[PDB]
Amino acid sequence: YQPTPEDRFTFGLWTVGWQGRDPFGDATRRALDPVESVRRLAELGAHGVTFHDDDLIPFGSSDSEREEHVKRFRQALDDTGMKVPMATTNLFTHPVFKDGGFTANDRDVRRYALRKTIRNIDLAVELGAETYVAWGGREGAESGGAKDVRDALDRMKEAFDLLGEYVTSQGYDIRFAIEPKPNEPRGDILLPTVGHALAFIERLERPELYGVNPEVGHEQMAGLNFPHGIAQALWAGKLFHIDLNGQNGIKYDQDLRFGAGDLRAAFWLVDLLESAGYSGPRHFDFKPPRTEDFDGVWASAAGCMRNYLILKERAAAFRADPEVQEALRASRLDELARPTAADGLQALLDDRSAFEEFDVDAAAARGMAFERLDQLAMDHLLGAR
Amino acid sequence: YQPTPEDRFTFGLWTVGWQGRDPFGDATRRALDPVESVRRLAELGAHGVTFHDDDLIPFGSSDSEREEHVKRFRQALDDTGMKVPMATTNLFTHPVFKDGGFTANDRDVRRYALRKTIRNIDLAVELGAETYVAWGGREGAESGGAKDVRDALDRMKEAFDLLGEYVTSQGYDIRFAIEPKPNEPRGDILLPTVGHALAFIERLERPELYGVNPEVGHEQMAGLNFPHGIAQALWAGKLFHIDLNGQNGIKYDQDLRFGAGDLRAAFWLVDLLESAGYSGPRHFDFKPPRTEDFDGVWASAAGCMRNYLILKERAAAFRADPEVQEALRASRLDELARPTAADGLQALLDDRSAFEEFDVDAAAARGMAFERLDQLAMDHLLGAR
Amino acid sequence: YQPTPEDRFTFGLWTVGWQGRDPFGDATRRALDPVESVRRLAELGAHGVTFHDDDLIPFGSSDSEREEHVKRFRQALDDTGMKVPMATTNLFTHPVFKDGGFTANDRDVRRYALRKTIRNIDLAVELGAETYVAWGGREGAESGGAKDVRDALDRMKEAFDLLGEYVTSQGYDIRFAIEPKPNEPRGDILLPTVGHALAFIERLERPELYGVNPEVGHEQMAGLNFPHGIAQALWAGKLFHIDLNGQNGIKYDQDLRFGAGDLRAAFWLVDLLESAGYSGPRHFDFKPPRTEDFDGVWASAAGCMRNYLILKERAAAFRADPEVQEALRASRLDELARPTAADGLQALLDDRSAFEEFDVDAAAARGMAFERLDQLAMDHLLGAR
Amino acid sequence: YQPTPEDRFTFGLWTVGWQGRDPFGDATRRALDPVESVRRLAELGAHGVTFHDDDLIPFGSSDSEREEHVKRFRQALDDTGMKVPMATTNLFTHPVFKDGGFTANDRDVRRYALRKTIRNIDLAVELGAETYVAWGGREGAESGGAKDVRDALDRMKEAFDLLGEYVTSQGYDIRFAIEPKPNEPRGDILLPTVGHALAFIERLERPELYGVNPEVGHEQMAGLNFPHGIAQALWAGKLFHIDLNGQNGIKYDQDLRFGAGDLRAAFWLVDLLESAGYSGPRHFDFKPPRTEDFDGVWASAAGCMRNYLILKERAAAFRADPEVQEALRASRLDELARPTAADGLQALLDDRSAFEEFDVDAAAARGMAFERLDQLAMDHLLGAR
Ligand SMILES: [Mg+2]
Ligand SMILES: [Mg+2]
Ligand SMILES: [Mg+2]
Ligand SMILES: [Mg+2]
Ligand SMILES: [Mg+2]
Ligand SMILES: [Mg+2]
Ligand SMILES: [Mg+2]
Ligand SMILES: [Mg+2]
Repeated sequence: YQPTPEDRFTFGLWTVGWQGRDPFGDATRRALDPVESVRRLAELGAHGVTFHDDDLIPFGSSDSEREEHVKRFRQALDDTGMKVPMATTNLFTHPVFKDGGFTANDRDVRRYALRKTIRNIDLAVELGAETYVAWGGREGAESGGAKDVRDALDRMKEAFDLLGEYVTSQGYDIRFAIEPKPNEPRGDILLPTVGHALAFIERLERPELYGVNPEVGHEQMAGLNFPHGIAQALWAGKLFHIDLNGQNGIKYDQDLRFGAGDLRAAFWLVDLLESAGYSGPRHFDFKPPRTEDFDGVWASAAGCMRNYLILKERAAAFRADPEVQEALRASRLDELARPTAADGLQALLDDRSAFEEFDVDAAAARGMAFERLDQLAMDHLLGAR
Repeated sequence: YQPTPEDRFTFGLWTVGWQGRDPFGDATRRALDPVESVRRLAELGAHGVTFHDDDLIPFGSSDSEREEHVKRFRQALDDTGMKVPMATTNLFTHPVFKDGGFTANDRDVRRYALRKTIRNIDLAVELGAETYVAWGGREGAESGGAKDVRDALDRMKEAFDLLGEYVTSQGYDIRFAIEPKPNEPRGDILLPTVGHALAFIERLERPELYGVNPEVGHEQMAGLNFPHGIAQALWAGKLFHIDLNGQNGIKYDQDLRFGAGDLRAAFWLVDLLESAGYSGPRHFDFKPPRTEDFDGVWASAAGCMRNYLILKERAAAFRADPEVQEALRASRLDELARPTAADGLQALLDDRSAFEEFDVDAAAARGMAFERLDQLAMDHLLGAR
Repeated sequence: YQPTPEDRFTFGLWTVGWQGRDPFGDATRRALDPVESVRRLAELGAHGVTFHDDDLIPFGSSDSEREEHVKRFRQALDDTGMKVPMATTNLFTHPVFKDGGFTANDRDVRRYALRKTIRNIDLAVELGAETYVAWGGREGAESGGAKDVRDALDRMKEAFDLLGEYVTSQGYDIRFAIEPKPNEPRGDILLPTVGHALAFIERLERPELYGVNPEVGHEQMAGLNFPHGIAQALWAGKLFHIDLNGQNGIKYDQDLRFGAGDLRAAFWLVDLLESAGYSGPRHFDFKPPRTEDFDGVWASAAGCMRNYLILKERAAAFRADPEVQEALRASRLDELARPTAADGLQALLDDRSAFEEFDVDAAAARGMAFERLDQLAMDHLLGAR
Repeated sequence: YQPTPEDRFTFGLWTVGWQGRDPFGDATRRALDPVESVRRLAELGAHGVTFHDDDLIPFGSSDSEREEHVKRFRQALDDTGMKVPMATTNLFTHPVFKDGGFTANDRDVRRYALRKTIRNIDLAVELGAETYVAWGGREGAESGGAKDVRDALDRMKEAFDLLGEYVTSQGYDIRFAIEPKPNEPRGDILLPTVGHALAFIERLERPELYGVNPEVGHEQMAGLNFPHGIAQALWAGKLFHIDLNGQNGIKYDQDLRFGAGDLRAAFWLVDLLESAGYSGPRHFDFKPPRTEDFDGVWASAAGCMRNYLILKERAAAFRADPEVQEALRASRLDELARPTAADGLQALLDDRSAFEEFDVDAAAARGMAFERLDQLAMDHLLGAR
């Protein structure tokens, strides 16, 4: 189960680089040089890396210092063959963003948030990124009167419309992906799920430039079914990127390595991504637990990739099993893919077999055979077939 | 705090009519005649009632029996002045719907679900309803292989498109509202939140005919902020109807009377509905607990209305308080309503006060004053002002 | 992975016998004769069955009817070799129990609850049960003023003390197990977790007669770690019985077949039960989904047993792997089992290596190696070793 | 609603002193001198303050530096009349505690945790504290194999037994209180609820020295009813201390000011504490949101006290209302306080009115009148009576 760069596995600098500070504890690991992270991830078989502006260039850097941080980074990419497919903006760490970036109540903060973002879009294009992610982690409230949500959505639309006007006028080939999260670090965060983000995009001036970047753990922080939400994003044609990790239920954002947390949900996610032909990066947004030293960091990163490849094998074996194919027919998944009324409305109204002469008790008695199908799926996952 | 029919309070027949059967227990109350419910609700000050087809006309009724059930019901409305502003379809109780109505795997069940719905749309128009609600309580799954969600969303779109073609061709003045719920009675339900429903509507052939009917308790079953979701529905212009009740956190659907459960969330909800000028029905989808006899049923229904009117008074007093108006300015809610960059993109890029000469430390030091504002809101809610 | 009666797998009559009624739907399956359930479970390889009084003898039965229901049941046990290791009382379905049994506000209901329980204890002993389970599903409240919880705990202690006096005076060899659940069907249920039940038992007059009967899904309805709670019950010497099923997070009680829901939690549960030498019944309290016909009922029951046996194999292979044994030493699980200060308090206070000369930075730098250990556990679960 | 020191309101140094660092953001406020916090809290009407060792004496301090930090602190207490009723140990911030203090896998860390605790017990007694709190925030795991929970509970019992031997041998008048929390910062924390802590205490060598210190938000992080858990702690005689704050459901630990979050739960909590005659400190463990400057810190602290005093007034008015007293009788709260069978077991078995001649249908028809009682409680809370 060895990864190659053809598997398109990517990692954020901030993931293996997390020093282990949490709300109740200081750092347990020293800071990593981005150049060292690129080299070590390349040896594990990764395809590329991602960054926030402030991961790569320390906040407050002069233009000369900025030049040389980028230069060192580019040499490591050239020296390893690593790519940069996605970048994003840090609009959450600095105290100026304590009430938000794009939807801060103070207007001068909102303008500064836009200028900080635009500067990093230029850098992202220079490094070859095709997707630009926005996670509005500070957009929200802890109390009800602090934020008029209709005015805040006006300001959020204004910001994303201006970013779309900028990339159009510059002739850039980059698209935007909005990353939803329901809460943490704000009491409630605006656009809290995949659904809310998809609905918001349809109100932007150029909806074709915007999609979603869902995260496993974030939808599970609201108790939702992550493969179901991904399926709705694919159905809408909006799955531009994806963040993979693990989460144990409704609690703080754990960011466990992928495959930990809800294992069966990870199986059904890989089944869906591979069956639908998703061709974007398989990005890991995770934190090696602060119990670990650096050997444990690289073991945890390797585990992300290994677990994806094991689940891919088991999902492919499940769908290729003739006995599974007949079970799917037994449960009428073939009929679910057929139109309800391709004959049209008038024919449906005139069809007495659809109502007047429909035998409801005979139809109700038909078992769905879902439990036998699910145990076949369980046997394949566990390698008991 | 006495309600009048001008307050537009409405109740479902199935609410005060719930006999008290739950998953572990038999009924504790006898069945109510719909005519008796109309009379008793009118004396409490309600504006109108709502129904599923199967609440009004017992399943399997002949056409003659159907005539006389409707006739009796219409006489009670004439005898009381009660209105019928909303109706909906029961596509969840009968065993034939055990895998769904519009997205059942069996195609013949899907056609029957459509015909059962269309028959009740005709009746709803006859009785004067302006909104037709769809709650797809059986659309979903308990296991991952049972339901291909992309095919299911194709079938859900096909059904709603056909219903829109029917109402257009008949010349009906009625609109549709989709009611989301995250789970129960299925393990996961399709379109689980307000956001997912709003995004789905934008893919229908005639999006102007469809809005949402959110329920307090349903969004709280996913831990979400209900006033925030309502604000996004209002921002999109899609709040066609609303279901009011109470819920104590993430657990089974409690359907407590409105004002029970999360009291502060109810306060901020009433503040939002009244400030935005929502003019639709204030509908209660609740269940009097099965501990109660019939005197307790009517006390619980009266409590729904009383709590709305108390919160309306306290929310209006909060917004009219000069000291609250100055606190809102102190927290810069006025600046949140102002455009970020009405000067346009080029001016923003050329504005050195937005980046090169922006003092981030001076801006970060400004307190938001949110806690004083929230304690003023708490004092108003409790009548300590 | 074929079960034999030596595996001690047991099932409640109410599990495979569930007709499929849920809060929003009527039954989808006909009622099963208890005699037929005993025969079919014996052919699947079960060890025995369990019952509530009202599963076996319909409520309101005459003494003659009661005789003949028991006689038929005993003949099926003799004809199959099936055992009855546990029984319990139905104090939740009948409307008289709408505010509780042992803690109902009405005193005459509490006395009736005790007499109904005592009558079934006699029958349980006659049939050879060694454990008597109490699930107080109606003991609780939906609102704060309805139930003074200190008075309710007085009444709960009084009831269990009287049941202990009865079994002592009769000379019965049976023990009691309290089954906790946090909510549903009451808004909150008294003694909501394993911990609350264990603490309550220590206040009874004869604590040695009482233990717990925890259920997988019930502790997960509060977001808790089920193997952790079982470990505390074993540590206290109070795990008298256990209920196995599956649950997908914090929501209504799903009662999925064992192994569904949180698969990794099921793995760590089987590891713990087998390592600690638990020798009681492996009881399944589950509901075949109402989508299924009777063939699906027996497939779901068979799946319960199969999944336990697969996880048992993988857990045993994990603990027997020499590379896992060295990883456990690398993470210092051996040191966790060693006393902190067998040298005593005075020696600890005099030990300068424990404080004055302890190198905290050298100790803090030691990685725990937990992630490599957990990936070895994941590889064993999936059969990638 | 002005507090006086007779109201026994207390605050931790770490509460108003929180600088605003969260997992995604740097500090927004400068550090407070403990002397300044004592002075400002005294002017607001507080009774006293609490501390962790590391709040008062920076980690790594020399014995001379330690002397002078304590001396300055004692002068501020003398200069204000403020008391110190509780103290506790920081066993969670330093990296050495990344796998726990008392249950760390490394034995040398466990010994150091005990010595760090004992040193602060001496200081607490010197300052007059009557309660010593233990919050084992790092005791737990993120993965299943990292922690054998039975060995960990052995080590936890060993630590608390040694602390009890120390205070006994020194002749100290101080008692211990264990503070439970279900998760955060570990994936699962040992002793996760009030119930688990109460059960654990009964296994210690000297159970009379140990009680619980429950926190509002912590029990709500598991979806539990906080007044119910407090009632069980009072029933067991173990409520030695209490932590008051607010929490909005199941998510990260918010530590909102008291009265925010679940307002009705706060009302029923104050009703219970005042009715049972709880005479310990009313301690606030809260964090002023990082949106606030120092004026907002003191406004948030003042709000904690104000909300307690408003709820106390409304709860007292509720219990003193003659119409509420008759509603309580209507719902048979008087009968719940009466013994079920003071006549004893034999009389109960011989009482035909308890079973053979009990009219179950007449009893089942009696309404409980809980909804009218709860609306009277709602009217009193809102000041609509
Ligand atoms: Mg995350
Ligand atoms: Mg992410
Ligand atoms: Mg509901
Ligand atoms: Mg509803
Ligand atoms: Mg259950
Ligand atoms: Mg059970
Ligand atoms: Mg807390
Ligand atoms: Mg605390």
